Amino acid sequence: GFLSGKRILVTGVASKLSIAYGIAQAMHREGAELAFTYQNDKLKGRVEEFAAQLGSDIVLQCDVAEDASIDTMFAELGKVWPKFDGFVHSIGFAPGDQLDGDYVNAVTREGFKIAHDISSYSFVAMAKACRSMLNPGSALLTLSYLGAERAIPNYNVMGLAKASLEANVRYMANAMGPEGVRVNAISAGPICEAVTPIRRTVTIEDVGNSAAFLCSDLSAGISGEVVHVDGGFSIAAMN
Amino acid sequence: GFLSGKRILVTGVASKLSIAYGIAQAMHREGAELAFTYQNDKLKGRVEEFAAQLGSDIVLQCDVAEDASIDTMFAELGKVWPKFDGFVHSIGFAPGDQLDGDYVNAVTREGFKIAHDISSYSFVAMAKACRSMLNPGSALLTLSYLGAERAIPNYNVMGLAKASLEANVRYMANAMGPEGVRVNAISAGPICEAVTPIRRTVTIEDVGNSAAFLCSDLSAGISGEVVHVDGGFSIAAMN
Amino acid sequence: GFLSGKRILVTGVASKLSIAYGIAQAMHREGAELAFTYQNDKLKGRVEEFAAQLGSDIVLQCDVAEDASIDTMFAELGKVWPKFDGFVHSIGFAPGDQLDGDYVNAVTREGFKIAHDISSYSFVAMAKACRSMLNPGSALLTLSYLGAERAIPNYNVMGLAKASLEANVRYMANAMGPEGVRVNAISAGPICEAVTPIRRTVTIEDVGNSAAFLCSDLSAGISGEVVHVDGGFSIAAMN
Amino acid sequence: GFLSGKRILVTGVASKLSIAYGIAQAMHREGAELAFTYQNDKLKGRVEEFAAQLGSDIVLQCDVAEDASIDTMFAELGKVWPKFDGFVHSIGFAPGDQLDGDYVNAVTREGFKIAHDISSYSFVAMAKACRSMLNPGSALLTLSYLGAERAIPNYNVMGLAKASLEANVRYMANAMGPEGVRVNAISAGPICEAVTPIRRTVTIEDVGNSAAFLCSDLSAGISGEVVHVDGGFSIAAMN
Ligand SMILES: NC(=O)C1=CN([C@@H]2O[C@H](COP(=O)(O)OP(=O)(O)OC[C@H]3O[C@@H](n4cnc5c(N)ncnc54)[C@H](O)[C@@H]3O)[C@@H](O)[C@H]2O)C=CC1
Ligand SMILES: NC(=O)C1=CN([C@@H]2O[C@H](COP(=O)(O)OP(=O)(O)OC[C@H]3O[C@@H](n4cnc5c(N)ncnc54)[C@H](O)[C@@H]3O)[C@@H](O)[C@H]2O)C=CC1
Ligand SMILES: NC(=O)C1=CN([C@@H]2O[C@H](COP(=O)(O)OP(=O)(O)OC[C@H]3O[C@@H](n4cnc5c(N)ncnc54)[C@H](O)[C@@H]3O)[C@@H](O)[C@H]2O)C=CC1
Ligand SMILES: NC(=O)C1=CN([C@@H]2O[C@H](COP(=O)(O)OP(=O)(O)OC[C@H]3O[C@@H](n4cnc5c(N)ncnc54)[C@H](O)[C@@H]3O)[C@@H](O)[C@H]2O)C=CC1
Ligand SMILES: CCCCCCc1cc(=O)c(Oc2ccccc2C)cn1C
Ligand SMILES: CCCCCCc1cc(=O)c(Oc2ccccc2C)cn1C
Ligand SMILES: CCCCCCc1cc(=O)c(Oc2ccccc2C)cn1C
Ligand SMILES: CCCCCCc1cc(=O)c(Oc2ccccc2C)cn1C
Repeated sequence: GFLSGKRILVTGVASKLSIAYGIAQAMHREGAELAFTYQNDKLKGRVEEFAAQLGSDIVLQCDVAEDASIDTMFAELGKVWPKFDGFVHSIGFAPGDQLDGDYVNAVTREGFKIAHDISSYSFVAMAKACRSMLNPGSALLTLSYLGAERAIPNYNVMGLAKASLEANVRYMANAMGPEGVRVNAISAGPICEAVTPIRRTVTIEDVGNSAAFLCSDLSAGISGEVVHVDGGFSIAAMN
Repeated sequence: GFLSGKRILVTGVASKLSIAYGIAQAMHREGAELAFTYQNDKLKGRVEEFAAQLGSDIVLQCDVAEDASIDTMFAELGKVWPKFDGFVHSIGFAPGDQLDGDYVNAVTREGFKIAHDISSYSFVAMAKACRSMLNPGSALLTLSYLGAERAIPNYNVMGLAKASLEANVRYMANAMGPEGVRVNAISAGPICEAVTPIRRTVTIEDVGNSAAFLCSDLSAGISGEVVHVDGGFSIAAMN
Repeated sequence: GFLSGKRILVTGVASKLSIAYGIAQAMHREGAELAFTYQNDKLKGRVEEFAAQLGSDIVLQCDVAEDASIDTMFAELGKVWPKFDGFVHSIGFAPGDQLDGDYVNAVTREGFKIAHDISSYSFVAMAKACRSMLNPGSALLTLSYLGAERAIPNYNVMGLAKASLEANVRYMANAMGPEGVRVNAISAGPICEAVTPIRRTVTIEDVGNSAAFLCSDLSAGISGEVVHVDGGFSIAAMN
Repeated sequence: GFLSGKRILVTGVASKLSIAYGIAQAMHREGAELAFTYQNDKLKGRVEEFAAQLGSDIVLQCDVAEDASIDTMFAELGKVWPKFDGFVHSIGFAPGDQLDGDYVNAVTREGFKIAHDISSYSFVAMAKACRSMLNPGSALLTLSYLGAERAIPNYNVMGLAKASLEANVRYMANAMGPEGVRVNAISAGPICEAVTPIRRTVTIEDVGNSAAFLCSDLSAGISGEVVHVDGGFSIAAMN
């Protein structure tokens, strides 16, 4: 398939419902060899069994809050994949008290800090830590949401963190392009269907197929882009 | 390949250099059955020989200046493809005097009219004329340029026509989405490489592979989008 | 006030409810000297009355469909205002059949042509005809709408004409900036409330006050810009 | 003039070259009553002098790194201004090592944290601390830069902090609009010329005059907006 001969690392698999799960299935179907990370002890077993279902046995701990954890993870990866062809960053977090009610009342310096650290900074923390490992032709991908560009109730400081993330995508695409790395995002629709042009919510399958494309040599002409995979929702008003 | 079982009509093939040529080759490689149009008597033979190289013998006249020509073309197409799965609109024109020097001095009411008529209106003229022929799952694609969103010297009234075209993409995606049709554009880089993140100009191959994706079921979650296939050029400043 | 010393031509005053009326009041309040145009002979008496209220006796017929009508009006205006400091373009039209129902069903070649010609081309047609009459520090302003940027039901081909208009603002700003002319648009909110951040619809006073600003030397740093005067409607989602 | 009756707090006046100085002059000229903050004790004497020139005796220490410093300053401001009509946030910082060389090489977790905290979070930290002191009709303003929207060499992690800042403008406008507060940004040009439409770099006077407008009731229709006061630089390409 169109990912044959690519080696891609997939973060963010927590359940069958995760966007990363959908991506990993589409990529496996298209011929990629996959590696997986897991945040913590709680998730390890689930990520192991998914990885085995998709023919992989590279399953490594990584908590992106910690530089040491990211560096250890990539050193472990290096033992099986001394070089590889990019990674999927499918990692977001804000403390729960951030995501309820009026934005100005809910946001705090600490909730802002963590939101941006885990949802935006970690994408470039990963890229720094594996830069010398990426083959020419490599592609990095992260996941954003319309909250980066619109004020959405309750999404609150997560929209600011997604705006920072989308800027990260541009700054990374520019920094890494000369070494043959591309960096993009998918702004996914929520996983309001009567006002979506395609008249349905997007699935992790739709997102997974767009992700596979954006990490493959098919998308060689695309870098620094935030592609809306939301069924046209963001381009409509008042349906 | 990922277009197997799709029937796609390709406009705009004038030479081996055309973007439509690149698209048609990528689509053929991915398994599509193709049909081609040609503007006029001058181009017919070239388009015939390309179509035969790619295993097609559906080659039909269409001048998008004329409603009758578009309607005749689709009636002819209907004899071999009573239904089909969308089309590639790769058609642009402005009179040559429009594209030289200061924009305000060069533009005229007539040059504006023709620019917008041929570069923007014809995309929806086609969609009107074949609406009842499109299978669910169909996808229409047109080609735009950064001139739609930036003032570029000499591109002049063609930037206004491309802005109209990109709006057309949104309005069409919204109108046709409920019948299972998607409508997108690729904003292609020029066919300034030191300030492009990927450090090279895009080719008709890059554009062709993005086009094949956007007309396939892989891109089911994408509609109303203008995807930049320009190597990240539009997202950079001052390199 | 902040338009003292400035001579501005105001098009498109058709009634007390016109946006151009709110604009003309705001500019007169800030001490601009004003002239007015009117489209045809049914509006003549009433624009004369509006102009007199604003201490102006300069009221000239102009149909922006015709190059000869624009040249004549500017030739007349030159008899009183050999030079002047810009104009407000508050002119929009599409045929009524364009603006109701499914976009792809309603739009026609002729309706697209007339919508783009009157609502977009006319702005640059006016610039062309008065370019040599403009002082250093002049400012041109037109009015646009969110339908340039999103698919809105019924607005249909106006949203394309508006997108062409906003690109016209950029190309015009770029062309004329070197000789000391700025060019901007207001994207005005409809003249609903519960999802607009300011929780009220904008008024012609709101718009007029922004228009006065954009035509005055207070906005000397702003050119080629589309300013949204819509109470924040466009930057909100899902309220 | 058009800020008569308004009480506005101005942060970030550090020298006569500061953007906040150009803003404070423009607002004082238009009859606003002003208060000022300063970051630490080296700036104190000189902000006192600038304030006196502008007929103000209200000059309060505030380090926006600390929640306690913001609360104290607003508690002090309340002794003279139990209510007031908004503030200008003209505060930006990243550590010096963040702003030179390859973005992915320079950025660190701590430099990202400090850049977002001081240049983005502080704008909403101030809003939080004075929300109950604001009159109906109040207006908040911050300063951003094109690096929010494009990858600019060296600006590096500031471009992420700025993108977060502009999203903060939208979320804040959306949250506070219902209680009668507007929130906007200026995206200012660098304070080069040959590709800017107006063919000159913008000045703190240009910026100040736009800031005065955005804080006055003349801009009652504008909220959650990023206004580009960069002479049209951002809307041009390839001059
Ligand atoms: N669910 C949706 O509707 C949409 C989600 N997104 C984004 O898609 C991405 C994935 O989301 P989902 O798959 O929906 O939810 P999820 O909860 O299934 O995935 C989130 C993942 O982030 C991981 N994570 C959190 N903090 C981490 C840390 N410190 N170190 C390592 N991993 C960490 C979790 O372990 C989990 O695997 C996120 O960036 C989210 O913002 C974007 C658009 C819409
Ligand atoms: N060449 C480039 O750098 C870029 C081109 N584009 C766009 O890509 C599209 C294709 O361009 P190219 O392949 O470069 O040039 P081309 O000249 O090879 O293709 C233009 C095609 O338009 C056709 N055409 C013109 N008027 C027509 C009419 N009345 N009826 C039917 N067909 C008509 C011509 O026959 C020709 O096949 C155009 O929309 C162009 O604006 C977009 C970005 C960059
Ligand atoms: N009303 C609204 O909610 C919004 C209106 N707009 C735009 O504001 C502008 C003014 O609109 P309105 O003040 O609402 O309505 P209006 O009907 O008062 O003004 C339209 C004006 O255009 C003139 N016009 C039309 N064809 C003309 C021609 N051939 N030659 C010369 N003048 C011609 C009419 O005589 C009239 O003065 C238009 O461009 C419109 O698209 C923008 C955003 C929202
Ligand atoms: N200079 C330029 O070309 C442009 C500047 N900007 C933005 O305009 C704003 C003002 O910048 P400038 O006037 O050029 O330089 P500046 O150096 O005069 O002003 C920066 C101000 O931020 C203050 N500040 C920094 N950390 C602070 C803290 N912890 N607490 C309180 N105050 C703190 C400094 O004391 C100073 O008053 C910044 O947000 C900057 O990013 C935007 C576009 C272009
Ligand atoms: C219908 C209106 C609101 C739409 C929200 C869509 C959406 C966006 C996301 O980023 C997301 O992920 C997170 C969000 C916060 C914290 C952690 C994560 C992983 C989940 N969801 C569901
Ligand atoms: C390097 C600065 C300028 C970049 C221009 C790129 C570019 C854009 C196009 O739309 C294009 O097509 C046309 C343009 C006008 C008329 C007819 C057609 C088919 C060709 N080219 C080459
Ligand atoms: C759902 C649709 C909401 C649109 C409301 C805003 C709106 C936008 C406009 O450009 C407008 O002007 C015209 C429009 C068409 C033809 C002629 C003119 C003068 C009026 N109105 C009301
Ligand atoms: C190629 C780079 C061009 C950038 C020039 C415009 C520019 C943008 C800014 O935000 C700025 O302010 C700061 C920037 C960093 C840290 C602290 C401050 C206060 C200064 N300058 C000059």
